[PDB]
Amino acid sequence: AMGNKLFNIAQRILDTNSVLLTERGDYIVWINNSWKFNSEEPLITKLILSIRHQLPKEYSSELLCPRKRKTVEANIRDMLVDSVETDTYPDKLPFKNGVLDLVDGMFYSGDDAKKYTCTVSTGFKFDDTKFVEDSPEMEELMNIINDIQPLTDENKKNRELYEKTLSSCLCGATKGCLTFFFGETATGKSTTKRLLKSAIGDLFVETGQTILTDVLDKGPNPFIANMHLKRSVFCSELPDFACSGSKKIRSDNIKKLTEPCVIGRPCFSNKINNRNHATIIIDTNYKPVFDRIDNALMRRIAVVRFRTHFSYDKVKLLDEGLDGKIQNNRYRFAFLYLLVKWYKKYHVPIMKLYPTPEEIPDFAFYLKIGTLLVSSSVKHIPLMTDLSKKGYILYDNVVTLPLTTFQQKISKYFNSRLFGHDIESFINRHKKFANVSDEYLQYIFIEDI
Amino acid sequence: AMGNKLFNIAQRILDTNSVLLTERGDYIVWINNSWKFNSEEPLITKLILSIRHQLPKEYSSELLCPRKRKTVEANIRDMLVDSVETDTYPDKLPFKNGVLDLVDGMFYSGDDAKKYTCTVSTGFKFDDTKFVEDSPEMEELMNIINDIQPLTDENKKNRELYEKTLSSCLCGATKGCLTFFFGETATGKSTTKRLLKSAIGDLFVETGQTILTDVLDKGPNPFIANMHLKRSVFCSELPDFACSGSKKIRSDNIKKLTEPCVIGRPCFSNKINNRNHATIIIDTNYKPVFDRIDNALMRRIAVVRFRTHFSYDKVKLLDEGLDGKIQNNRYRFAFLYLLVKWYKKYHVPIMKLYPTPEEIPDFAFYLKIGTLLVSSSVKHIPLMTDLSKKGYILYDNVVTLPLTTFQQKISKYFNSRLFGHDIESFINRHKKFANVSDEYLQYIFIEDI
Amino acid sequence: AMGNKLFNIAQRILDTNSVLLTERGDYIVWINNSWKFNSEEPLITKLILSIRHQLPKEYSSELLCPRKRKTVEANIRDMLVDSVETDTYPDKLPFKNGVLDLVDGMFYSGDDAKKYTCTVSTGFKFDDTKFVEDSPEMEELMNIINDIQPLTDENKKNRELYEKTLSSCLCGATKGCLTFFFGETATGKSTTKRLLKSAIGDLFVETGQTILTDVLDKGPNPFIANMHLKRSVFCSELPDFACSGSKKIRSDNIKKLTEPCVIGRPCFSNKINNRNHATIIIDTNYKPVFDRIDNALMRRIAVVRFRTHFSYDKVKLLDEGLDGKIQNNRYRFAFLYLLVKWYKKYHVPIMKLYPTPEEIPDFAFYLKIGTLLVSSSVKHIPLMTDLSKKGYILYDNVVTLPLTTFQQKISKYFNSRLFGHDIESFINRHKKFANVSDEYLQYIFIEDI
Amino acid sequence: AMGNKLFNIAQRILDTNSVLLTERGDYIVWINNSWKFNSEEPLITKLILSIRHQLPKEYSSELLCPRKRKTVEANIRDMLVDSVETDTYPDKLPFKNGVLDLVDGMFYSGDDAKKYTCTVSTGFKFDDTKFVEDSPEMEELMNIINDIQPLTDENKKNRELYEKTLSSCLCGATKGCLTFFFGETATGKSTTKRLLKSAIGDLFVETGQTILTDVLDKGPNPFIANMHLKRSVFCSELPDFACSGSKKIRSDNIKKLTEPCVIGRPCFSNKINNRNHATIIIDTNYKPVFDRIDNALMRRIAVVRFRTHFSYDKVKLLDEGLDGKIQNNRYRFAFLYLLVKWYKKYHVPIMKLYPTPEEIPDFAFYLKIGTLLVSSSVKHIPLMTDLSKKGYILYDNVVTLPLTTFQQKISKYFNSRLFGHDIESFINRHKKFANVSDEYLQYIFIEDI
Repeated sequence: AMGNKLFNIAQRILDTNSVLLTERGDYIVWINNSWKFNSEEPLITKLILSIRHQLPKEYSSELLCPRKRKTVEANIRDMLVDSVETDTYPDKLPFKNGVLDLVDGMFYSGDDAKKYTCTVSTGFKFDDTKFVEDSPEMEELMNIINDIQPLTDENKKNRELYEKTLSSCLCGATKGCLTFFFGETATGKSTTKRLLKSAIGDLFVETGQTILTDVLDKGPNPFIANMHLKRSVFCSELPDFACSGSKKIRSDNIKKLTEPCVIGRPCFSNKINNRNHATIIIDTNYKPVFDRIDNALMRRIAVVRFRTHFSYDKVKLLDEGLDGKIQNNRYRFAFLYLLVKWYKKYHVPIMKLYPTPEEIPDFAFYLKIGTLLVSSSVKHIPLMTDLSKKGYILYDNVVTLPLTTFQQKISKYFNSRLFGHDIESFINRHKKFANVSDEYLQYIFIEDI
Repeated sequence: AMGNKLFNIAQRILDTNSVLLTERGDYIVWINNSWKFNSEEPLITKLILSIRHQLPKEYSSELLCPRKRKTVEANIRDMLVDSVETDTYPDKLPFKNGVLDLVDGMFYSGDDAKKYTCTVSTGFKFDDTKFVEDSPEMEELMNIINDIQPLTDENKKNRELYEKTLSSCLCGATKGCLTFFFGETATGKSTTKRLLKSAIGDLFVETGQTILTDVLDKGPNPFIANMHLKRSVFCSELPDFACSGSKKIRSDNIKKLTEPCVIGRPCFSNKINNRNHATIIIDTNYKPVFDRIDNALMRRIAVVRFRTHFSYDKVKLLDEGLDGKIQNNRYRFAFLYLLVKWYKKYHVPIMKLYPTPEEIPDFAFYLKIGTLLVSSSVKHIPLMTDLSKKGYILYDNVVTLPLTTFQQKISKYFNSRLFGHDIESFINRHKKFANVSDEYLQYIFIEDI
Repeated sequence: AMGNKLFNIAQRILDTNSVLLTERGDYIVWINNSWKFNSEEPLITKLILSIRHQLPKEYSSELLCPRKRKTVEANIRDMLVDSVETDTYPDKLPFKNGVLDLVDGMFYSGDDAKKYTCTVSTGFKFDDTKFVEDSPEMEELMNIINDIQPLTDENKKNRELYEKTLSSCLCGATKGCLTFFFGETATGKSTTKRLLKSAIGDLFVETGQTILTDVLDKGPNPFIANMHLKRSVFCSELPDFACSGSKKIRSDNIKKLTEPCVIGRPCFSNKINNRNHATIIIDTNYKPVFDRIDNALMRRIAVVRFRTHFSYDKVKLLDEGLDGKIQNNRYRFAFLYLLVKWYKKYHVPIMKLYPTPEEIPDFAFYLKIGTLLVSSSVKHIPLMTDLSKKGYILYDNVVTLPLTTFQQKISKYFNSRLFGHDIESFINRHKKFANVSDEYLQYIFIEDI
Repeated sequence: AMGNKLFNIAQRILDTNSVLLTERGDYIVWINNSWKFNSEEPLITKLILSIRHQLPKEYSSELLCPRKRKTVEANIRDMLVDSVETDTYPDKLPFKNGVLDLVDGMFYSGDDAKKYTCTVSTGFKFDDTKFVEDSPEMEELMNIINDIQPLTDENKKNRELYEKTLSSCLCGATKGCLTFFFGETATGKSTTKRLLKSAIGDLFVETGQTILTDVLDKGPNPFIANMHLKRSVFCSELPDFACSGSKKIRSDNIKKLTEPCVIGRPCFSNKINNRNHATIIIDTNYKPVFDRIDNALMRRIAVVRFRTHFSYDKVKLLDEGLDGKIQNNRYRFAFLYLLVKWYKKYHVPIMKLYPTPEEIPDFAFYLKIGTLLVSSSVKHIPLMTDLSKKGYILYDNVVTLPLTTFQQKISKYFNSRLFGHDIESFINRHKKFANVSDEYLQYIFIEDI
């Protein structure tokens, strides 16, 4: 003994596509020009109460009743079967008033933004009037950024990489190459972090050294749970790697947070499948030291140096009143305009994240090795005719070089006194013993091919 | 004071067999040509709302009411008594549009797929138009795979085993022999993993070294919980086994993940009985080192080597743009067609997984021992007439060989300098002491029978 | 089959804005001139029962029914969509009778206080009659405070900083500089803590050494959960830092509790985003010793010394009966008046928290270093023409000073015998090796520019 | 479609103030002359069913219905807004028949006790007939107590302190000074504990060494949760402090359980704010040894010695049948009368708890130090004219005494052989080094002022 019109109301509600079912089995609603979502309290009832006005008068009176409204909510829940995924596009930026595009830079609102289904938003209302380049705040922030990173040819590559990383912080896609902020304390890294956080609102997230030094997938992991559906990750607090007791940046962790779907359990929920749209920028004051080094990690890591102090490459005075404007979001829209311009300059139309392993001594050593230490293969076997008199003894049909000769030759190209531990670790990892003592390495110099 | 027609509606719904009760006490529904299932929210109400159209007009109006719909759902729950198990067949591949067969290669959809009850699906809609061999993507992917594994007689066995393992990744049956991917970094293992994951969608799963180096059944285990009802398991991140601190591949774990029903507790649920349909491929860069070695493990382990680098057996240049096509699923259906062809070539009509222990030095040593070190028995007792003058002293009615003689003879067939630790461990594990010092081993050479 | 007038009642209730939805997804109500809030039991029903009197007679009779009242509560929950944040203003002090302003010192009540949405309150009813300067309690408490901190020129800076910190305890904004209470046992720190707690009621909170010596974000953290939305944090029980086993004040923790939004998980709830409005005063009896020292921490730390004992700078007799008046809140409103006067004197109109690192020997050493040890840069490279004969050898295009020369010169300005460990730690942290032994530091004296 | 009279019934119920809302958000009821309270099951329905008799006949018939009774309960819950706190008075003792006053010694019952809102009760019905001094049980118990503590001038102070502590066990206020029971095994401490427990019923609580030797605020803490709203805490089982492995009585814990509101988390509930009305008596057999010693702790600790054994100051025979009478509560009301008389003698009208640190050798040493070792100050600087020739060298404008002179002088007043460890710890804690070796202490003898 119930009503029949309520199913028609539910069908009309589903016609507008104002409520969608996520791939995680959660229901989202489109209210106040924003895809609001809440797993704890279902927002379907609020959606119905909101959109009662967009329906004929014969239905709003029916929807005024909470019993009938819950009935319509149940009907909508039954009708939503296809678990349509959301947040597909990486080139759209959601706001509290709509969605701002990164391709053309135009801001959408209302039903134009409704075409996009964003799980989150920037956390503040968009303002085109404040989103203009012709403003004193824009010039002030441009000068501040140029102080942080000079527009000099010596810093040209570093400045360009810094701009590319800050622009990629906008993109809602998987990060292809981790980025590091190298320098000293208060060299511009913290100011950049604060400006980016103020610009992107709730999309920003900050964390410590846990994800870089500890195991991620072990029971609950609130850090990874919060990092999901984010736009940028800032990892500060890195320890003195030379000093004892400081954990290394685990390459397993780096390979873990470089995938579209990163595992990790949230708190009292099943959300292990996490979408990773965040540009992870690591704030540190020392040169990074890792546990495992290989070509994949060297292609996964970019380094942005900071060489300008504010009491290096340039020394200026401290601006104590700068932080107050950042906390008041004075340079929020100016920084957003700068980020949009950088995205248009670099990442439009294709996202690009190229590594800079040459900025790390360990990765530079490994690259200079891999260039001159190509691994032996079947194609290298016919080189024995010339390598027999060059010290290469053929062991197990592999061109093998004696350890003593390998060390005497690697001391010629690398500073053995500076690279002592690195050479020792490379030898201990990549050497093979003939019987007990005739230790050899299966790598051939270019000068011997 | 309720209705009587609702029970008739429930009986009609159960006539179509659109809702089934699993062996785990969970209810599945058949909506949108897919066996959708959800333990959190019962999908029976959605099933009724969907199939109201497949019923006379006198019943759809009744079903429009959520109260009566919940009543029908309760009736269906009461009527479902026989806990019919699902996912029986290993030769069927489920899709978002139906089920693709591996016997004939024909794709079923609609009620044809409804005959099959698949707990999961590949996670994407099937497309026969893209599932064709006559396509440029197929040729490109064939060339890429041939680069990863050449079609050479020297690599013929390795390539054939690699194809067999990738085809067995499709089969929804228990794995009979674990498979290893041996090589260096970025030798083709990661590309194969990405291609297989893109091809099989949600059926793919990836994990670390925990299941291979740690204890599985200890409280909650989300890894095993996710691995259930899967088609393939990829285990990357294996440590340098020669270096200290790196755990060994526990043979107990290997024997644990080689059964149709593998124990392991999920998170806040009772699903310890897990169906294992996954082909576990282990990505590593070193030769594996285990904790326990025996004939069962040697028959449980297959090794697929990778001998082609992309800057070995062949060295080529790097294709940086290859990963973008994989992430865009350009070679998804081409890889699926290749997998289907391999399954037809090898696993049709009978699944076969034969071990290759000869690719591991430890297993090769153990096999060469077991051939020449047959254990003494009652049948070997009458050999004493000839073995008394051959050094075999009869102890406890067992043909016993002195430890010194055993070592002096095992040094003849095995390189003692290379196999020092292996011989020492075998002696310490399989020797017996006569009184305190006349240590003997209960094994006889073939040259002495 | 329900009523239509109930939605009109809900609309009238929402017209008064007596119920708001927080950013945390929680509902607050305005009853008895106070923004009462409870996550466990929804107070909306109580709000409706209270404000039935502020509605026409045709609606109070409807609201007398708990069924209709729950219906109206559901309607209000549906109508509350915009998650309006609360506790914006830092210059307003909430009471059980209203809100007391810090700008003009006038107390608001009723609808005047309703304009302000305070999550918490001082926990006691305001009394303007007791909030007067012309009272014997005010003079007694002024004399007591002057005994605790004399109004002498030698103590002028310390007394002024103490007053500024106690006034900032009122402000509901983020703390910009941590404050320390240094002295001996019962030198006035405990009396100040008790007086401040009695003055500010529930806004006060006290904790131990856990947040200063341990990791905050690790699972549940009831300390941080209680510290949220607070006005002041008192950290007593600091250990003897010279003695072994005593943990150092972690600079990571200090940087953690200096942000408007501090992470940390509560008990069985999702409230990791915590608003930090608390002035953290650390009660200690020793000079602090930290794990990491830098300019940011030196700008984050202020020190208030206590130099007057009550049996230093002054010694008096003990007042045993003082604590009884504090526990009876005799000097509650007098201390509140003093705090308001201090806030008007210092923090009106702008909150200011300036560090005093010169009160810590470690920070004084670091400041005297950083003044005379400016780091080398590109601008310092052209100084080589004069620094070549001054001992500065150019290494890697950096002005480098030998370690022996650096030590022989740092012994001239700092007492090496007193600063032995500090100099050793600074050398071990900031030195670089040329090859193996020619250790250098990249810092230049002012006398050499 | 409900009734209107039910709200009138709820208003009449709230008129009697038979149900109150606690500060913890819990509801209490007044049934059977007792403020019964239960967080698990709301007792409001039972209260309504009980007080239906105190209402006109037109309302009891309405209240007979459980549906209408639950409706009235909901109305009462809505009407209870002001979270009135309970258990204010420290001078009232609750019983199962009412409340017994400590000021005049008169027992209240019915509505007279209803004026008082006690969270707990003594757990047994009061009996004025058994609450008389003229009874053989009173004389027997007086003789037993005099055996436990003689009425001798040598024991006069100890007996008086023991009586004061036992009387303060009645007071429902915060303890101002911790009390210790010192002696040997079965010297009267256990008998006193049993008698007090039998006298005060459920108000008594007993615990081990955890709260005195471990950290309180670490997750759940059922000990502190049970100790809340109690009248006395007995801590037995103290270990041999001289032996290794025995934890010290943490002064941090002592300062923690000496506040009206003591933190500590209960089990699966939010009751961290705990009211501490309990007199904590510590049962031990050794002299206490602490981790931190200062004037605050010396003023926080009282010691009651036991010097009469029952096979010291007196030795008698064992009364084996004494415990049976205690377990049968024969001396319950006699002990209650004795406690009331002691409260009238000492704590009426003002609660007093004065420390006795002279009973502990460590505290006696510290007091004798602090008398003769007044810390140097600015007022002590002008004493340099006479202290320059007395060995006091002026360092950093502080009167400093050499360590060798300090030791040679402290050996004159204290037995250095007995106080070796104490003097060593005091030196290691309170000394300062001039440069590396000229160690000094900033304390001046009285003989030098």
